[PDB]
Amino acid sequence: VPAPNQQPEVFCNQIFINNEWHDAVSRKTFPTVNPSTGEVICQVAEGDKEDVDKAVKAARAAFQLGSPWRRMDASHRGRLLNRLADLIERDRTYLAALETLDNGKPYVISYLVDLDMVLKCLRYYAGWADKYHGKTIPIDGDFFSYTRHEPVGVCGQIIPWNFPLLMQAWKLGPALATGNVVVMKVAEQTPLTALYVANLIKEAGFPPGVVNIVPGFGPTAGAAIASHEDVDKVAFTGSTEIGRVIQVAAGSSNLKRVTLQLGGKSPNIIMSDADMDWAVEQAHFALFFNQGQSCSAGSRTFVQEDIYDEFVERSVARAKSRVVGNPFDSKTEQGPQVDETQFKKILGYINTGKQEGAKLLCGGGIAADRGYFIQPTVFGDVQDGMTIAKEEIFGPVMQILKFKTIEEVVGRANNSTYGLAAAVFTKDLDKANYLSQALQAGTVWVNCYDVFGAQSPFGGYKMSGSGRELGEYGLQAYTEVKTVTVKVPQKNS
Amino acid sequence: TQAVPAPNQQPEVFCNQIFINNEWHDAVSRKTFPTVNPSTGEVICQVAEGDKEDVDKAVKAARAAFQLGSPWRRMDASHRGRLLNRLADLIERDRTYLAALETLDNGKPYVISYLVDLDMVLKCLRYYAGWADKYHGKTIPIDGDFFSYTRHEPVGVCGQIIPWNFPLLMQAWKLGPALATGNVVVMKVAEQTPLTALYVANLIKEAGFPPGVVNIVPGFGPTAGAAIASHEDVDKVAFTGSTEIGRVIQVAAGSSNLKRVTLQLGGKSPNIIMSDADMDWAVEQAHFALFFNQGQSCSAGSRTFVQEDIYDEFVERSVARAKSRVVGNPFDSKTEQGPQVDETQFKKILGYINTGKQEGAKLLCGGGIAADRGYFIQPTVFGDVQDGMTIAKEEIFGPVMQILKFKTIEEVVGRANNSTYGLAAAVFTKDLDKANYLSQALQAGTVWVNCYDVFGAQSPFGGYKMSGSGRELGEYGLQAYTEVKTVTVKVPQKNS
Amino acid sequence: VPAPNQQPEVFCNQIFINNEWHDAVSRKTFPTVNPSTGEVICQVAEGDKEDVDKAVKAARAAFQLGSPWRRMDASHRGRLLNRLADLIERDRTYLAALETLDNGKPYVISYLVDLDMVLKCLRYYAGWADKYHGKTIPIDGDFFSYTRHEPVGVCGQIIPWNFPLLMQAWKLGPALATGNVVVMKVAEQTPLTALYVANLIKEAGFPPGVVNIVPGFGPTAGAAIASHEDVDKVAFTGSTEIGRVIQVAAGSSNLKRVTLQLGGKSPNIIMSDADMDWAVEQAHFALFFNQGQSCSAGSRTFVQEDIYDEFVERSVARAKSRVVGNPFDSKTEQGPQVDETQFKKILGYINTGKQEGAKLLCGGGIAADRGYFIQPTVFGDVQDGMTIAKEEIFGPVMQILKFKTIEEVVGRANNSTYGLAAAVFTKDLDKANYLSQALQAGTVWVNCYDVFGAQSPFGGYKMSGSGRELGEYGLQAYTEVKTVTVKVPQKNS
Amino acid sequence: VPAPNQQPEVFCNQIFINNEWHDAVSRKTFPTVNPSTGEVICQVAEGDKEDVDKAVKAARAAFQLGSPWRRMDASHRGRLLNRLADLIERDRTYLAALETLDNGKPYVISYLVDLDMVLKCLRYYAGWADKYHGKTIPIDGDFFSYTRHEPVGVCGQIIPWNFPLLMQAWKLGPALATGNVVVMKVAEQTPLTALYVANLIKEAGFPPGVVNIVPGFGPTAGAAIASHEDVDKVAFTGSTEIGRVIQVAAGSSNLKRVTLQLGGKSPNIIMSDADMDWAVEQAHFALFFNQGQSCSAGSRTFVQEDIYDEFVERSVARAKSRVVGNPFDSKTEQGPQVDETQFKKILGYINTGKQEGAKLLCGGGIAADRGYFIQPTVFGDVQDGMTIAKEEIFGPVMQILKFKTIEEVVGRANNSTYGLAAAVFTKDLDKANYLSQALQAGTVWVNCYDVFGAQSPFGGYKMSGSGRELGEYGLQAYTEVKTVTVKVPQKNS
Ligand SMILES: Nc1ncnc2c1ncn2[C@@H]1O[C@H](COP(=O)(O)OP(=O)(O)O)[C@@H](O)[C@H]1O
Ligand code: NA
Ligand code: NA
Repeated sequence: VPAPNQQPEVFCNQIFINNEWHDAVSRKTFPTVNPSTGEVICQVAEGDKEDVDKAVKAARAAFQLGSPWRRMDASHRGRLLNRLADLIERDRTYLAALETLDNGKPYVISYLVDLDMVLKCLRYYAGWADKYHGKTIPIDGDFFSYTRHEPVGVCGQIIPWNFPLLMQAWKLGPALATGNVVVMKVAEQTPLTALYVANLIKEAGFPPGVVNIVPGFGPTAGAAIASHEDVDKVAFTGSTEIGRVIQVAAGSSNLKRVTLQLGGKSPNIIMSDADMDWAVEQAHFALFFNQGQSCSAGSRTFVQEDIYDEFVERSVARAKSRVVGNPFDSKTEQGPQVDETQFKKILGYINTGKQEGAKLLCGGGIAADRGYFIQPTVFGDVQDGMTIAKEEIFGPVMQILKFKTIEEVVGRANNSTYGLAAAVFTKDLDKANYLSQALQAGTVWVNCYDVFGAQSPFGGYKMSGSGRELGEYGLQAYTEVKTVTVKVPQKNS
Repeated sequence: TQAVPAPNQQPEVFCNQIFINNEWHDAVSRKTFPTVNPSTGEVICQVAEGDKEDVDKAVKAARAAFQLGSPWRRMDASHRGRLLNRLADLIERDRTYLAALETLDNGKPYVISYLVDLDMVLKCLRYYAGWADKYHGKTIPIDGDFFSYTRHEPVGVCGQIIPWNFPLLMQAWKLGPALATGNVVVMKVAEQTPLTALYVANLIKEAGFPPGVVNIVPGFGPTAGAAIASHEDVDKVAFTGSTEIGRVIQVAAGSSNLKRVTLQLGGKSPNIIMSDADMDWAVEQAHFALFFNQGQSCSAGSRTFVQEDIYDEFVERSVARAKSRVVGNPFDSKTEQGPQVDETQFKKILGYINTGKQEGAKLLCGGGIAADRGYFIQPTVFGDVQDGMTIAKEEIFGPVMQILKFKTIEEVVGRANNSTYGLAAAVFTKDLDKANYLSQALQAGTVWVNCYDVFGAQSPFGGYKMSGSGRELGEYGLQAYTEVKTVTVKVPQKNS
Repeated sequence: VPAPNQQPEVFCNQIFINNEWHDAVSRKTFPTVNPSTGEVICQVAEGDKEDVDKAVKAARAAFQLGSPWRRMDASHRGRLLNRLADLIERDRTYLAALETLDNGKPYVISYLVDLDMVLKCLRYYAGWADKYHGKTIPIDGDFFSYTRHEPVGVCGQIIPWNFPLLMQAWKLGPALATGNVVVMKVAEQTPLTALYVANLIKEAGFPPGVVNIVPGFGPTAGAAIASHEDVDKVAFTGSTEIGRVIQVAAGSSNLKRVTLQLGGKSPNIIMSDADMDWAVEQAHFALFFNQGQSCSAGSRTFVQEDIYDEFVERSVARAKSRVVGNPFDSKTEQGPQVDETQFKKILGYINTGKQEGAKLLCGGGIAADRGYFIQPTVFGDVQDGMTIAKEEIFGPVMQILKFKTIEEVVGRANNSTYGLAAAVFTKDLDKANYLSQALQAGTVWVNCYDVFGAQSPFGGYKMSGSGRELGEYGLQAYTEVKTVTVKVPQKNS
Repeated sequence: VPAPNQQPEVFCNQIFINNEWHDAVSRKTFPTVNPSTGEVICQVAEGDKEDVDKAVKAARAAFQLGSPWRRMDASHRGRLLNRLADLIERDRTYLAALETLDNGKPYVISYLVDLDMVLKCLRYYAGWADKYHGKTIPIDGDFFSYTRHEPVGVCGQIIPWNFPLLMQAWKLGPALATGNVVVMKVAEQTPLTALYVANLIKEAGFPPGVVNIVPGFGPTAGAAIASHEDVDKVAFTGSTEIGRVIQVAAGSSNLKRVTLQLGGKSPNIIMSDADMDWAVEQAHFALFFNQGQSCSAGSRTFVQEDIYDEFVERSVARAKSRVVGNPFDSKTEQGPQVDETQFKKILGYINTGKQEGAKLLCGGGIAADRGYFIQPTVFGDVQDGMTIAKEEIFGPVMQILKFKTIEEVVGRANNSTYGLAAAVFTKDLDKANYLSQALQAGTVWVNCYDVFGAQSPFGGYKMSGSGRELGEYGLQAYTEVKTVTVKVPQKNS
């Protein structure tokens, strides 16, 4: 990795509409903070309802029949996405540093993981631009019938702060591949990197109005998008509680299409026949990755009783050795949490676990004086009824539960209103096949964890969300299917 | 051959209760409600009035039949196909009976119930039976030493709420894809037309579907229907009906367990007649487009746009056709139009007709009540209709035709698209470029060219805008009943 | 299993054209023999070139634009296929008995396997009739581009004798689903059941000429179809030897489309961690099923050296216990071979096994005084270079080979010009994944064998064939893709 | 359009194997000529069987399990195809001139059409590299069944001289996207541009052996490919004559998989209600494009009797004004024919046309003293039974036929053993729909001609070929489908 600029300059901090930069109508700004220091990085235009209104009008205009964007060859949408990826890669080092500054994650990870996954996401979806065929259909009678795969239209996209660049990419990729237009609301904690990418969107040559980004707060800017009478579809990633607000707001306004990707309490199951070294390291990664701030974190580590003690001992050892510090320091494995709000929410869950009888094995406290750093925390002898075993913590807090039989762990892992991910570690062919089929989760990993690819869909069962992102499936929510049924003189096979 | 067997005009009712675990239950409250014959306005029988407690019992049954290792989960996908095919066979066995009961309860002409509704039900179930073992998931060439793939699982417990305009067909549109994909059902049928759907439940048991796979709770909307939309253990609701209630369905889902929602709502579909259309065909098709099923179709061509050069001719012919349209007893062979489904719709349509006269639309024929018994309305045609008129914007859902004049093709595109509805549209023209341009330009879920109301199980149906979300029929109608699971496995060495 | 009629009466023994029965033009007939007794069942019309020509004309006229078959709704093709299935299920015991009479396979197997698979194949493909969509395609420019999935046309279908009814179903299913017409040439060894199905095809209501069946010999009737100038497509199942003749004939005639399913020498691989009891019975079934007359037979049983001796001893014991006898007797597991030619060929390979030093562990001789019964035969210590280890025997003769490492057995299994099927028995996930990927075989079975379904495609790698049958894939060779590209006033997404 | 180098240098004229240049084993060379002058451009290594043998070994080795190419991420195969197109675009101006130098087509066309389509083809297929999913299949019983989409392996690719670079890209795109390796035989008339791309294939970073190119003659190098025992699949494009030879060699050797794209005699149908101006210009393009050297050329122009005289009148005027000259002169619409052999053959056909009673309306002779230039030639009053209305001329010779009715024109247009393309020009929706359905041709254009897109498949009905290239369909022939069926403890939906 190239040595980072530990204080990268900010070039974009305004509202992005029609390929131009605007202050908020109200002229208001809000500060974004460095989670490693607690210091203000800069101010950013505080978009609200009136700003969203302007973004939607611009998106609506670019989606007009006969416009440059509507008329553009599908294959050229691909060229543009590929160009956007090239421009992102050109500026990879700057963006990786900016991502760490605003979010707190280690710079090595921003560079090698986040930025790499963004490039791969955009390059993958570039390929889909001219391949998502409709159908010609053998209907009865003297008719020829077919479907057009058309864009859904103006798409509001509301994204979180845990993976700012990658969440932006996950949203823009499929939306732009299918010819939609976007009004994006980035997280108030991490607006900067997505604003810079907006400039690259312009540089890549996307028509004005095709992508519009409105930085600002949720109940203001986000709520305005979700309630807007001229937004055709909304895609939301965030908390389960705001997912309700979004869905309610859609039904209360114009019945716009909705998809959601929410939180989880994903079970990581370690059978007695698992490779212990690999299972311990993967279980550590499964929980602690990205400061524990992953919707798919394996926050319920089920370990079979015969290997429980050894697993726990090893897990505690690895958690005590996890390096917490300056995310720009290459030795650092764990940066700070994203903000003070999350910081406190995690301290409350830690205290909760102690009160309700969970066994604190290591960590459990504040790791430093400045910023929002928390010690890697491991709870043992966790029971299903416990709050730390039911609710998403979104911090470096690991729960280890013991089980006995394979049919028991099935019932206990499935006993949840969440269903985002799950994992099984075993060497047995039959146990893996039985578990992968039995687990009620959108993604099941066998002998691995947090393996994402732009090709394989991702999304939740139950209250972890609805619909899928990534892969071919990710195009479905961005398609309005039109049936054209034509009277013909004589139908033949 | 399209000949119809003489109907029993007073078909016996065998089923009038809540169907749960392949058995008939009274409402927990023991309360019942009357279903009425709209031809006379008189009660046919009492039906058990399912409420939230009855829905709870239905959902627990569905959940149990959906347990891993259950007969329905373990059943071969191909066998699900055979059960759907068996159910179709049974419905065909009782076709003459089912058609008559559909007419008794709903009001539509018997010849249509037999030749159209029952036919379409058969074709829909037989279509989706074939999908049972063909809706493949994928193996996916993901990066690295991994083998990744998707399982296409069922969503789970599916709440299904349907209207009264096509009681049997709406039931089939729901059960076909849901059962094909291995789901279980709690269905809430319209209070106006519960009977035929309940008799089909009897055939479901006879065909050998495991107990709890399909549960039907007859009853009212805000009671039974809302209990389903808000239930904490229903995974998915699919609703057909008014846009207004669709909102309620979506809010209830977000307010409860964030269940998956698909909707098929109302419309105000533009039927567009270019000056180069075949006049005779366009006239008869537009008449059918509006007046089909007593005007009680969500996709009715309730804005007939006619190019100015053929406006006068088209209107004269449409009025003549509407005047000759026979209204009467649906079991009578002469009848093209039966009564509206109930008194509420009856007065509601009459209300819209009055507004049409009020706003200056020319009443060209009909406009009133057609008989002093039942809910019959005269076939009504309004001419010189303008975009801002109430009858031009709101769904009437009755035999009331709006005819509007236009000049250019650019004009008619903007006017037809100027609607919060977008369920269907049509274009009548002989020109290749005009048909292609209009079919692409119209913001509607289904666009018909030189025809109208051409539905097929193979072709997807659903709305743009506020006419719904998602699609039914075809391969697409399986997407909402599928839960996709990605399985990603570490392998020793990935090779192409 | 309902009781059989061990002397079914024959209703059809002529040439089937335009739904009517015809004698051969030459009026010649040929005997078909009951392989259990060696007695002549009846005479069958001997179709040749002139008869094939009349069939091709019948088919060609049924395929003309505006004909009942071309105009028929796709869904109705599904109705007709389901009706034929119902008619076959009605006459199930009759056809299962006639299959056993003419072929030799046990009645219990004819009834429970062959006929059940026939019904499931036809009902599966009935579902496909109206679901094999073409595409609408986002081409560059102001154009609308789509594809029509039309039928390929007059299909010549040449089938073998090992699974007379099933092989017929495998051909008719996909061809009729997609609206093609058929000239079918059935094996001279087993013509009766297929000719009876023709009667049911008529009864079901298929239009005249949609299916035409010409019994007769290969070099006469078969070659006539293969070289025919008005046959658009040929599909052949049989020996690799004759596969070449088909492919040469097609190229020398009208360049008709060709798909082939040919022989095999399929490896069945038993790892030391396999379930012994299961692997032994399954290896036995893998080789011995259908009197060893299966293209996918596990004719190379590779066994890991740690379990070799135990596996061999158990296999020998199971082979010695395999009941040979009257196929109508409920206890018979193995009937006679199909005819004298096959009978002599199998004895020849057995002699070859002894001559080359393979260890004859049991069987090896003639098992009855009349008919074509051969003792269940097992060779041990088989080497890759032996003839019985290289060539397809198509009889109750088993080859057991010893191996040491997983990479050794991969190279050894793949060292063949055959590649139709393979199997792996193991409890280990990683081994199972590595082997299924490494093996160059059309179907790889894991902890099972000979598991077919109409849903999953089947066909060979290398010289075991080209193309696939069954599943959605089986529709590909029976479709002719037409692109329609239309100029439009203005292309919009 | 960038000013061309009228005499571009040749850097590559040898055999390409393992990313290295070789002389032929025989050390022999052959001349390639500039068809505009008749002068030799340079000598090219004359590959034969012995050289084909080295290429196959290199390809086979490159395709071995565990090789860099077999292990490479599917998405990365996409990066390589994109990189290859990037390099081709860098060298676009040079390649366009060299294409013109060796082929004779106008430089303006090479640059704007040929090179543009090459870039679009390669980039389209780069998108397919990680998206051509196999299936998970709901088979009966306690089993999990799925398909892997594997490469077919060593693919022999034999191409002609009419679109040298585009034919190469049509073959390489789908082959490399799906993980295959290639032994390509370019036409002796136009080897140079494909040889240069090979240089760029090395530079792009494709592993050695993945693409090997062998220049040389047909009956030597090409036959060696079709007859080779370690070539799994062959794709051929060229004459119907040689297509037969390829198929026979395939069936005679190792039963390699075969797909063909052969000649045509495509009907272009002008209804009386067609836009006269558009139809006249399109019909001119349909025939005369690329010096008449297109397999899909509209060489049967059917004009309705009511507009015949005017259409002919306007077509003669256009033909008479079509600029023949130096392909590097921007005003040139038609360069020379590819070589003296085609030159004489076309002149021969012209002689036949006059002899058989066709009415010569203009052209009919040589257009220059130097090179192989032919006057744009129009025959009127052409009848279906004339040699020039039946046989593929492959030159600037136009056939105009008169018809009365729709039914008549369907019969006459379909009365051909060719079926590659067709077109209908009409303003009427029903006529267009009836005709596009009734026409037995691989591609049907409506109110256009020769509209190709990498997204829409291309291939012939009848003896114009088998299988399809371009689009999703173009991946089918480059995929070997493997079914993996696994026994599971308990199958659930
Ligand atoms: N007998 C043959 N076997 C294999 N390939 C051949 C044979 N003859 C020609 N070819 C090759 O096939 C390609 C197409 O050639 P061909 O069909 O002869 O068209 P043309 O005759 O117009 O050159 C060329 O690359 C040529 O070298
Ligand atoms: Na920040
Ligand atoms: Na026989």
